[PDB]
Amino acid sequence: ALTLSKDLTASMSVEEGAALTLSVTATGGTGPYTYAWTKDGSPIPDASGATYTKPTAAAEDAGSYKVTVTDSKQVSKDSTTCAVTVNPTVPGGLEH
Repeated sequence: ALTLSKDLTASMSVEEGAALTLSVTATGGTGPYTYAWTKDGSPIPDASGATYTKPTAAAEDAGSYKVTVTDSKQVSKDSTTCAVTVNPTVPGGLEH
C-alpha cells in the first residue's frame, strides 16, 4: 500500500474509460530516472518520458501498470502498481 512518496495512480474499476496517471521524474539516469514501462499483461500509452495521463482507457488499456526506472547510482527502482480494469458493457459478474 506504500508508494514512492505519492504514486502515479492506485486503481480504477470501470466499463472502458478508466482514469490513469503514469508518473516519475526524468533524465538519462542522473538524479531523475531513465525507464522501461509495462503494465500487467497489457501495452502502455507510448512511454518513455516522466509524466503521461490516460483520461479514458480502452480494452488494450486494461491490466495493472508498473515501471522500472534507473537513476544516478545506476540503480533500477520500481514504481507502483496502478490497476485499471476497463470492461465491455457488463459480463455476468457485477449485476448480471
